[PDB]
Order: sequence, then C-alpha cells, then structure tokens
Amino acid sequence: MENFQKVEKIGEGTYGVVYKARNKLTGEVVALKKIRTEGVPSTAIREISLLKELNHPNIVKLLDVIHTENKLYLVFEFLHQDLKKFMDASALTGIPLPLIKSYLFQLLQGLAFCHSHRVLHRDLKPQNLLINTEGAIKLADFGLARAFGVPVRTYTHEVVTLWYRAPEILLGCKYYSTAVDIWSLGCIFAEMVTRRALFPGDSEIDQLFRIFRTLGTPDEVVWPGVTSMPDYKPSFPKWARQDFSKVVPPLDEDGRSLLSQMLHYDPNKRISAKAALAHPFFQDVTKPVPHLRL
Ligand SMILES: NCCCNc1cc(NCc2cccnc2)c(C(N)=O)cc1[N+](=O)[O-]
Repeated sequence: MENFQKVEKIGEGTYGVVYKARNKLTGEVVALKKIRTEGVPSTAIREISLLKELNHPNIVKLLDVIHTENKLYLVFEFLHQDLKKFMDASALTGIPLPLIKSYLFQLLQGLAFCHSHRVLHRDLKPQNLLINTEGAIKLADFGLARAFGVPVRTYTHEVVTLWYRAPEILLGCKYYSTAVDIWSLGCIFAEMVTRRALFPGDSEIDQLFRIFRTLGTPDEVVWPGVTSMPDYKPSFPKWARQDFSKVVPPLDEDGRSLLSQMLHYDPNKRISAKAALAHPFFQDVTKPVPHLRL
C-alpha cells in the first residue's frame, strides 16, 4: 500500500476483502476495506464521503474514503472483536444480562443518532457490531447499503444471511424505513438472550415463514396494507402467534415488552430507537466490563 502495511486479513465483507492495516506514517492501526466492479459510481463516492461526518461513540468511525487508481478503499477505526464471535465465545454461560442490556442500550443510542441524521443501516447483524475491552459496542457499516445500492454478494460467492431481515423487506417493499434497523436489533437482542438465532432462515421464503410461525401470519388487522405488498401471496399458510414467554425465555417482562415493540409487523408501529431508550427495561442499565480474550 502507498501508506499502509497489511497486518492480516480480517475477513471478506459483503463489499470486499478487509485487512487490519497500519498507517506507516501515523502508526495508526485501522480496518481497510477494499470495495468491489468496473466503473465506481461518482454518486456512491459522494454519498460515502458524507458518512465521514457521521461521528458518534457507538458508530465505527469512517476515517477515510480513498479513491485512487479507480479503486475504492474505506478506512475504518479498528476494534478487536465482533459480537458474533463474542456470542460464540459466551455460548456456554451466556452473556450476562447487565452486559446484554448495556450493549442494547448503546446500540439504540447509535441507531437514534444515525436515524436522526437520516442514515439507515439496512443490514445489521452480529458480525457488524464491534466491541472493545472498555465495554463499548459500535455499529459498523451504517449507510453503505444505500450508498452502494443493492448488496447481492460479497465478491467471492458468499451466501447472504437473511436472519435479521425485517418482514417488509422480505415481502418486497422497495422503500426502507428506520424500522428495518429496529427489527434487526430486536432479532439480535433475542439471540443474545437465548443463545440461538431467533429466525435462522435458509432462504427468503424459509425466513419469512419462520417469522410467521413465531409471530403469526400477518393480516390487515395487525399490519394494514400487508396483503398489498409486492411479494405477499394469499396462499401463505396462516399460523397462530406464539407467546413471547416461549420465544425468549427466561427474559423478564420488561425485556419481553421491549422486544415485542421492536418486532411489531407494521414498520409504523415498531418502536423507534429514541422511544426504546426510554423503555422501563433500561431503568437499571449500567456499563459492565466484558471478559474479552484477544
Ligand atoms: N466476517 C465478518 C467479520 C467482521 N469484520 C470486521 C471486523 C472488524 N473488527 C473486529 C475483528 C477484528 C479482527 C478479527 N476479527 C474481528 C472490523 C473493524 N472495523 O475493526 C471491520 C470488519 N469488517 O470490515 O467487516
């Protein structure tokens, strides 16, 4: 690199390969993401550039947008671990409730900030939630979905995870709202509590039906306009809704109440990040130190 020295490969993001790199001049350690095809839209670079101003303690800082050699690299602040790996490492005993609550609270603050600035994530998942030794958790990749349009695939035939997709997206809605992020975060909250993905679909229809089997097949009563959605089919099976007490045991009523509001079918009824922060579930929130092995 002209100013970077690759330390190692962090992985292969939905946009391209990601490396942990050191700025040879500043000595700064960062995450360098090479963006995937043949042209590089000028509209995309302007949009991404705007995100460099989106700074919040719970949002992974976009340090630079490098457009050279007709190639696009995104330089992000570096964090040592993602929530997916932390959840796997905490599988035996589970993440303690105080830490789950702290993380959810911080993620909601991050979403509230992004949403107030009209920036949506659209693809929240445990792998894009990064944590450090101080007890902080940050959202990574906000705004990239809109700026880079349709995701499709990473760049090396890697299957996209649908587990956190809101139902309006699965039903073919063309216009995303802030509510899609609240849905994803609700799914993540449930997974941290139970230690199992809430809706682990292996196809778009399996994803939709797993949601329906748990929350009940939506109808015009709970979701006005659902039967007119692009991919809605009158032939969808009609499943009865299950009780939250069975879905995320042994979470308490404050937690179940909040989760239920984050999982409302109607995006318009789904709780906002701002309103969620005021939920009684957070009355006793604190900021614990996680047991992180690096
Ligand atoms: N398959 C998805 C993996 C998540 N990928 C990422 C992980 C990160 N840090 C956590 C980490 C660091 C080193 C080893 N394992 C995890 C960072 C970052 N900003 O630091 C960026 C990305 N990313 O660009 O996607």
